[PDB]
Amino acid sequence: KTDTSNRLKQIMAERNLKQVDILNLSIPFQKKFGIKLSKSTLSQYVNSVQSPDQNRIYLLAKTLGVSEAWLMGRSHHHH
DNA sequence: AGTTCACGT
DNA sequence: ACGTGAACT
Repeated sequence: KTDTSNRLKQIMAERNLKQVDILNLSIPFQKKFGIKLSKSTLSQYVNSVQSPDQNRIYLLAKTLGVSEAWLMGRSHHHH
């Protein structure tokens, strides 16, 4: 339903990462930027229950090595 | 490991 | 409307 949900699922499929896998990779970035992230929050992202806010869109962009705009976009193409 | 929801913001 | 942990499967 949401763009973020489709962008996360795309990364999960391409890099064979589970939710817990992406969650663990964000941990060093969480302590660094002071932006916490629980597993229930990530779960709602993937399932279009809720969209990430300003701080967590940045957090996930750094973790997955993608741009904030791509993570918020409809586009399928990396850059 | 992943999901739902009352609650605080 | 957003994140979170309790409680859940």
